[PDB]
Amino acid sequence: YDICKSWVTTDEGPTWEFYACQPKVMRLKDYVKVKVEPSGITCGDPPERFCSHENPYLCSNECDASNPDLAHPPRLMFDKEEEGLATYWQSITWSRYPSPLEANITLSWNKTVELTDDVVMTFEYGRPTVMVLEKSLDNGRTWQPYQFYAEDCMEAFGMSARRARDMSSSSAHRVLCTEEYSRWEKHVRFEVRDRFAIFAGPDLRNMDNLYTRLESAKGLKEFFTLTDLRMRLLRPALGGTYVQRENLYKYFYAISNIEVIGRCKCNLHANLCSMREGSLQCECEHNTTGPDCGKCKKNFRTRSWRAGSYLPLPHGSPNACA
Ligand SMILES: *[C@@H]1O[C@H](CO)[C@@H](O)[C@H](O)[C@H]1NC(C)=O
Ligand SMILES: *[C@@H]1O[C@H](CO)[C@@H](O)[C@H](O)[C@H]1NC(C)=O
Ligand SMILES: [Ca+2]
Repeated sequence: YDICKSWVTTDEGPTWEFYACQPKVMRLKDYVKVKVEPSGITCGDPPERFCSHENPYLCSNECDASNPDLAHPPRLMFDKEEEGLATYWQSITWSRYPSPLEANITLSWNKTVELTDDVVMTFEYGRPTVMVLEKSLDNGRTWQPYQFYAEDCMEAFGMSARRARDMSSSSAHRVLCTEEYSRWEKHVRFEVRDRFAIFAGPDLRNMDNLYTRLESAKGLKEFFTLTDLRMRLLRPALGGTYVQRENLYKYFYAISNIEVIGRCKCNLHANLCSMREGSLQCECEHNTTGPDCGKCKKNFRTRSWRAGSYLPLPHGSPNACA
């Protein structure tokens, strides 16, 4: 689905032929607007000591937001790292214990995007005991749970622990709770590739079946769609025991990387998506308009707008505006 139109030779002469088309897969973290809340959740204002791997007993490592060499701003979750040098955002220590240590990390695209691979969240001082990943489809006006993470899913959310890998073709779009990334390894994953594998096989060689279901199965493609993601961090790493009240300088969130892989949502009417008026927008084909090619162009409204289709394989139906 790389081609929107092609100049073909028929029994009547040369014409333009139209196909369902999709833009390229991007490094979505490159287009992210980050916001970390609440105010003052990020270490270093005022300067604060913490326990690091190098100094785990004297705990004299300092986070100071006014010193570039000692600051951990949110921008460090999205930079290009050099070998042996992981850079990370860092929260305040759990000095307010038993008050919960909570951080809301919001990722905004101001464009509907489609996940094509796993969401990978990389932690430096242990992965959370409790975290919820949420998604928005209307630019943060509304939020819905997308994935739950807990060391104990039943204790945290009252949900049975399940894997995306254990789902059937009728439940590939189900929001699950998992213990795989929290149970006492830096990566927390939101399993996209495993959900494709339900339809395409674990080798992803049955692409035909996946394109067929992305079309025929209700809410399947919308499941991979979003304008925003939010990581609600609820409880930090506990090291497999109860909180050590004598040393709270030990507990904090440290995130070196958030990898988000996918393409713009162009309703199968565009193979190009780029920055237009300061935000990602589709370069619409098929006589369509709007940022997602969701509407017909002004002088092309003889028929009601339809999205393009992956079907019939391999090029699908363009379902152009007339
Ligand atoms: C996180 O966002 C939720 C609303 O989605 C809000 O109720 C909660 O208080 C926020 N947490 C913090 C620590 O700000
Ligand atoms: C969102 O993108 C639209 C264009 O699609 C733009 O007009 C609008 O100003 C953007 N909003 C923000 C907050 O960037
Ligand atoms: Ca980093």
